[PDB]
Amino acid sequence: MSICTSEEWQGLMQFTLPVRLCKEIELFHFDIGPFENMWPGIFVYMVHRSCGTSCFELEKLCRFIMSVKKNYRRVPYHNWKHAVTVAHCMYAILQNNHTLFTDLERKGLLIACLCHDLDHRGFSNSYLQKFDHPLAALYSTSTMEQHHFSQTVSILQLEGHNIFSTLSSSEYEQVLEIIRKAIIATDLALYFGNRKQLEEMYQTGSLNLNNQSHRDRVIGLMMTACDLCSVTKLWPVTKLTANDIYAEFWAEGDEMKKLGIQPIPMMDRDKKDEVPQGQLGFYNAVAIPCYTTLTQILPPTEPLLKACRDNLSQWEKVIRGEE
Ligand SMILES: COc1cc2ncnc(N3CCOCC3)c2cc1OCCNc1nc2ccccc2s1
Ligand SMILES: [Mg+2]
Ligand SMILES: [Zn+2]
Repeated sequence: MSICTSEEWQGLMQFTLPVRLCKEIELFHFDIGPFENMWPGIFVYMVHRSCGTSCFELEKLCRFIMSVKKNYRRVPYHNWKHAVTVAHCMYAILQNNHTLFTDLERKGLLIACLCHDLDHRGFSNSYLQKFDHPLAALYSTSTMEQHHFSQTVSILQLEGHNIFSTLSSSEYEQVLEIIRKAIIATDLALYFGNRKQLEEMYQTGSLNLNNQSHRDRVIGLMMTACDLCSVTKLWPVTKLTANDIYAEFWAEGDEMKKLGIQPIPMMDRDKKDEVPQGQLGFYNAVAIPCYTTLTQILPPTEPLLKACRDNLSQWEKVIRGEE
């Protein structure tokens, strides 16, 4: 477990957020990218606004973040930057649907978004299973996603890092099930079944938000909506984030080609030309259905569907030779 330092903690505790951002952060389309030095500060602020100021002991909270950052590897996409990106969309979702959720779910989900891809190796579940990796042996399904929760807990157990010190064991075991379910749900393999049922719930008007099974499903989707939110940004930010993604995908494809095995077209850098078409398929199969059903259940999240459709037209244009 990579532990943080004190001068990192002393610099972050004396962090104001510039007043121009105070308005900007609240918006769904907000792009954190240009404020790398402000991300630990931006997450502290987001936790502060959603769960209240005096919620976590700020010594611990600040300590928890910089070790979360240290336990993200340097890889093209699934990194510290990504985690904070995913955390902001959740902040925006939670802010615009506040009383729909509870202290422990808001505190739990924001942390879980920040922790949701901890120590990602730039490898998908297919790979790790296809080559009998240690992690795939210990976790048969949702392979990385279970390791992420395993890692999330390992950080909480560290010296003065347990930000849930002031929770009763009841609350503490409640909050770890919110986090675990949320982190497992980011496994896209599960989303498809999750979204299918939530649409059938929604269409035959029987979703009840204080029905406990529906909460975990609705929260399950929210994590997918947060994980995929590069598609909900402005067009240039999306084109740039798609590169970061494919650079991780093709990295994974190179390793296959060293082992003498054809990678899937998504992970072949020698199929760059199909990128325009491949995004279109993901947008129609995954993204649009994700944010349509979310907007249906939480109407204040409509700007996610809005911007998703904007970036669908852009990929539609790129295939139609008008980039
Ligand atoms: C915005 O994009 C993505 C975002 C993602 N965010 C999270 N998880 C993902 N995956 C889902 C897949 O298993 C690993 C995890 C994501 C996949 C994405 O790419 C869209 C798919 N691209 C394709 N490019 C090509 C190129 C040639 C032929 C076919 C295709 S399909
Ligand atoms: Mg993941
Ligand atoms: Zn993720």
